[PDB]
Amino acid sequence: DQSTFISENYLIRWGSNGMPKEIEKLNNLQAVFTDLSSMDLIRPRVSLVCQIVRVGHMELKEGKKHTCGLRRPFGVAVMDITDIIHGKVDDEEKQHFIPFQQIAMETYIRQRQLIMSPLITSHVIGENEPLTSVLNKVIAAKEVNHKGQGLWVSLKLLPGDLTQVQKNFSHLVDRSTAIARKMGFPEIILPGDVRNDIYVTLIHGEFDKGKKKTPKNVEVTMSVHDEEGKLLEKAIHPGAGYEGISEYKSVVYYQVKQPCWYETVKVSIAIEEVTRCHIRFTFRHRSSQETRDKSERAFGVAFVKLMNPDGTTLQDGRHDLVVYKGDNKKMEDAKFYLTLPGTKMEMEEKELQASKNLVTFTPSKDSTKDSFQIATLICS
Repeated sequence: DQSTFISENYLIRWGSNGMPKEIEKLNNLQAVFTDLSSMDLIRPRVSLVCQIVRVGHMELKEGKKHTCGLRRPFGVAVMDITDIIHGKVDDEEKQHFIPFQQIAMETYIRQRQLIMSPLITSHVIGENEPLTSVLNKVIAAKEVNHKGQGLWVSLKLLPGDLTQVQKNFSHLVDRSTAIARKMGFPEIILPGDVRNDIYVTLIHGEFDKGKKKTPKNVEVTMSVHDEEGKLLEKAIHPGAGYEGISEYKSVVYYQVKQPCWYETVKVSIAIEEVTRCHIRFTFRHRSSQETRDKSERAFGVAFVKLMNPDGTTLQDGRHDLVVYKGDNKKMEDAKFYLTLPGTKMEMEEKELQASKNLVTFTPSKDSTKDSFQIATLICS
């Protein structure tokens, strides 16, 4: 109904051999989504959502090496969990199954029967679709043509906050269970609910191809930097139950002109350290060839100042980060690009300021049409 995340995305690393990448987790893949206010119950439709992201090569072709460490959209599995959080279905034994929808690669089956009138000019789109579209589909498509694919989960709503979760259901929810905080605030704000759960939802970003015909496989390797641009470690977390990563590499899309990620991920900086830190967003064209990938530099980099110049932290809602083309060494230096603005509102302010004072103020031609969008909801 709301089409926004209630809690942070609990990340599960799943391996390529049928077992989880974290082999110790398959028996302990427990995540409890907390801060669920009483209004979190009354939501007319609540759906449990798993974002399936294949990490690895760009293309499944044998014969030549391909780039590793690249994330591509695979699918999303959604089931109506509205009743369970409404206190209607609550039982340990019920391992509710969430049918899984993969992006439609169906371009091989019916291709063998088309005769006597071939006039068609088209191509293959089975990997370009962002995971948001599959999410919306499975939200609409209660039943999924999952063909025996999905995630098996036992779902229980537990009364109370973390404490009541732990003191009556320590068996179900031990301390090793992953904890996810609601994207927002609970109805009871304990005085001193000290948090710095800054969340950067990598909404989308458009990136110009230039002379190259193939659309750019842009990977938003968002990074958190302070005023001198040093990489803040542990700042960005992909979500719940996962160790924060200094640079959150986004989903590398299969030649998509306007890739959309909407990757609601955690950024937990010290509340005093965020006062001197920002988040820089580096974009690299991840071509299908590994040598070309490692030889392709960051064609554009965006950033965002977590501190507003008015002594306030980054505002809630959405802000359109500006991708900057030009000298890479100039864009890798904070004392240059931080002085440059990061969002559309910021360069608009700078341009209007420079308009009244025409003293060595030529508008930077580097303000390219390439942009990046983030959704900010600082729960602090």
